Amino acid sequence: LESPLGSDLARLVRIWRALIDHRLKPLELTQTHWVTLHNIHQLPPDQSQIQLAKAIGIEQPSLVRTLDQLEDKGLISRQKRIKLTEKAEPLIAEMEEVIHKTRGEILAGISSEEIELLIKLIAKLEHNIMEL
Amino acid sequence: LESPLGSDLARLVRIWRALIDHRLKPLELTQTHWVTLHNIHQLPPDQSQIQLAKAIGIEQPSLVRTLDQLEDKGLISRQKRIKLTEKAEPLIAEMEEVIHKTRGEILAGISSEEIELLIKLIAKLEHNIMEL
Ligand SMILES: O=C(O)c1ccccc1O
Ligand SMILES: O=C(O)c1ccccc1O
Ligand SMILES: O=C(O)c1ccccc1O
Ligand SMILES: O=C(O)c1ccccc1O
Ligand SMILES: O=C(O)c1ccccc1O
Ligand SMILES: O=C(O)c1ccccc1O
Repeated sequence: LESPLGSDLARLVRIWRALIDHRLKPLELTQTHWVTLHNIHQLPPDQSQIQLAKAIGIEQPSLVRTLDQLEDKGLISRQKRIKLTEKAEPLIAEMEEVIHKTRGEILAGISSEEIELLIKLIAKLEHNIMEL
Repeated sequence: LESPLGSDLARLVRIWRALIDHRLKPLELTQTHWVTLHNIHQLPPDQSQIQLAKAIGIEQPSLVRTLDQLEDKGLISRQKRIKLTEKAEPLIAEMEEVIHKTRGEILAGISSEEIELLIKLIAKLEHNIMEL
């Protein structure tokens, strides 16, 4: 088709992130940090590095500086598997609450069956991509 | 809702970009560079800095290093308005061809009326976001 789908989506995702970044600044989480912690939070327990980078859609080595920092601030433990600490729990719970609440306002006036099709479509687009 | 829409989209967009990045590496365009040139290309002629950052969904100062480089390699001219040069034309045309062609393969088996709803939905999501 003619329509610039990938850059429409890429803009949307940038402005949605930027809204969240603003709302989370008091927590002085940077983008990369909350993105990565959120991702850890929505995965099941004990992810390998490799599962995490994949769920994010990035390549490990970029993941590693971000993880190293989080480990430095004691947010995260590794023994290569990944566990949120006791110490990150209040920070996470408040982060997730702002993210959840922002999603409810973003999703306002969009029907569940419309959101359900978006999700199934995202899936197919990604499958095409991975198949290449 | 419960569903992690923003990170689904953010993954999709990361893996779609990464596919394009791979395909464009022979041209040794970096991500930021092709993203920005593509954006310039799909806009009407002579954008201000400000229109460009907005179409991308970023804030000007990040835009500026990238533009400075492009101007250094003679891809781009400014007099604060922005014009692709004569010299960038073959590079652009080949870039756009790879992007266009990648979109056709990504969009395979998805109906036009389904792609048309995605586009209208992206629009509404962004409007909610800007309204905040
Ligand atoms: O601008 C982007 O980030 C982008 C991402 C995927 C496809 C096309 C694009 O312009
Ligand atoms: O792009 C990155 O470097 C990155 C690193 C960690 C988490 C999310 C990210 O996009
Ligand atoms: O909607 C707001 O005003 C807001 C501000 C910060 C965090 C979550 C929010 O909903
Ligand atoms: O992971 C992201 O980049 C992201 C972007 C917007 C909303 C939620 C997210 O996790
Ligand atoms: O995030 C950036 O710094 C950036 C800069 C120029 C173009 C696209 C971008 O995402
Ligand atoms: O599909 C491919 O093999 C390909 C490779 C590079 C550029 C555009 C493409 O379609």
